[PDB]
Amino acid sequence: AVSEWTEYKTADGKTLYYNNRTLESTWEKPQELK
Repeated sequence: AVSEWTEYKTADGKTLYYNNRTLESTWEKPQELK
């Protein structure tokens, strides 16, 4: 969806936003992606 974070979701319970910022993986939803 967004160019920054990789939207990485599975019904297995995976909420991952991997982005090359620092390689900052946001498992808490950032304000930069809904």
